[PDB]
Amino acid sequence: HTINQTPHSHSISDPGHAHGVPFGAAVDNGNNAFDTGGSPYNNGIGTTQNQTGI
Amino acid sequence: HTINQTPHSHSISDPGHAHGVPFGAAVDNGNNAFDTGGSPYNNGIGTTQNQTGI
Repeated sequence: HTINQTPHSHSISDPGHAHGVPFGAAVDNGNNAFDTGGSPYNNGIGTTQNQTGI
Repeated sequence: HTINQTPHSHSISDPGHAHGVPFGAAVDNGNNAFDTGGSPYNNGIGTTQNQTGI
């Protein structure tokens, strides 16, 4: 018998996620890491918009 | 009738996603947040690696 198939897609369940920034400065010389200030306040800074390899 | 079936896989349609980092310090005392600055340049700092849970 001949099959009559139409393409199908699956719905995705997406619990959120987040990454860590483990680069806090212990010394003052160098640009290797980020200076640790000590006051929680949201300045305007995000990340690069990069996809996920799945 | 008997079905002759092989496993199939779908392609994803990943659009870029960007997080945010709200830990900008207002006082340079303590290590709770990050001190702010004026001119942004890429100093080679990236987030950590972690699987998105989907």
